[PDB]
Amino acid sequence: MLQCYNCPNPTADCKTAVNCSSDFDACLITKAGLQVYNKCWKFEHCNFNDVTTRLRENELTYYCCKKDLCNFNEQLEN
Repeated sequence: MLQCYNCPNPTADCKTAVNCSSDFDACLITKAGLQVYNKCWKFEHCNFNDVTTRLRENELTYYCCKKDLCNFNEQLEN
């Protein structure tokens, strides 16, 4: 298992640590406008097409990693 911060809805400070299911091999943190997403994710989906479409967001920056709780917000700039 990989541990990630994971919140089902976007929020300013997601600190809910989850033990991701085995289908997830990465953590994701995305800043889309004023919203922030933190999710258990899949490396295969660490690209603009898969992030934008799944979150239904247009403009965004994303950061994927594979270390426990690595998807903290400060991984991305303002």
